[PDB]
Amino acid sequence: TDRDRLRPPLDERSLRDQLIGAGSGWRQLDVVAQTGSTNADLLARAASGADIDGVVLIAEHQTAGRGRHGRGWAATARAQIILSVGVRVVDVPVQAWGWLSLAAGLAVLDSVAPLIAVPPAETGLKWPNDVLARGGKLAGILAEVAQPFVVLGVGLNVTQAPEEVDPDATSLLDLGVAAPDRNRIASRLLRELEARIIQWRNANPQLAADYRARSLTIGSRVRVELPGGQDVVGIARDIDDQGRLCLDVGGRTVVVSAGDVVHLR
Ligand SMILES: Nc1ncnc2c1ncn2[C@@H]1O[C@H](CNS(=O)(=O)NC(=O)CCCC[C@@H]2SC[C@@H]3NC(=O)N[C@@H]32)[C@@H](O)[C@H]1O
Repeated sequence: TDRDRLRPPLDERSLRDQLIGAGSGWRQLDVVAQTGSTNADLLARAASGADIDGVVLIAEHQTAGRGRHGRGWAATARAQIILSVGVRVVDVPVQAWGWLSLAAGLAVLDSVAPLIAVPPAETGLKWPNDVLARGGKLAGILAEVAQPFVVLGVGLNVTQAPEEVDPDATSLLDLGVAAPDRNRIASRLLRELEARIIQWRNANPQLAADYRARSLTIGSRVRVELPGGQDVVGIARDIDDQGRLCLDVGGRTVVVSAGDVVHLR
């Protein structure tokens, strides 16, 4: 109840003023009070012929959020930054589209990293889509492919309490950021995201380099829970040029395109 006082609404006009115009690649930005899924919404626009490249959709509340692999995403009003953007990807080799998702998490991380007084342990990126802080899930990323576009979705916990959404979640407020400004964070996030998308489109090596620098997974003992229910235990060593996780399994290399990572002691 007290957190409500820490959840003023977004300022759509201000965001537009900042993010659309010379020097910026964003073409459209809308804030909606409520929707089922911002990712579904942008996919639907594309499916009816809309050019969603550089289109931004932000929702104050999201009632039927989607996670990876048919899972859900929970939210309460004004507690998160919940957005999707459209990205034209057909100009880029299909084998590289996996990196777009990794780039998105990096952008989210960089957009909020400096708000924390001192970064707790286990703060960075968990492959393939998690921004972690103090071991808690601060943000989740969902990339959905609908050539010629990919729709990139971000759910970032700003003041969202774990008790409201998920026991393994955290938020900026729960990390000690007393009065996070969603307007400022949203603007920084989208600016970081534009830069990373440009880097990705041009195969800039700095993208992979910066991702590696923030990886909590690389070098860690991991259990990876594969689509279909199988588990593989090993040590994460690298991310390949397709954005796939490379594991060391007793001296053998196992490359995973999708899975849920658990960092082990
Ligand atoms: N708020 C939360 N914070 C942290 N963890 C959560 C939350 N809610 C659920 N979980 C857990 O996280 C698991 C899911 N983890 S995944 O790794 O499978 N999937 C994700 O994290 C992608 C989330 C994308 C959400 C963005 S938003 C705007 C856009 N439009 C959409 O509809 N989607 C995107 C769930 O099973 C829960 O256990």
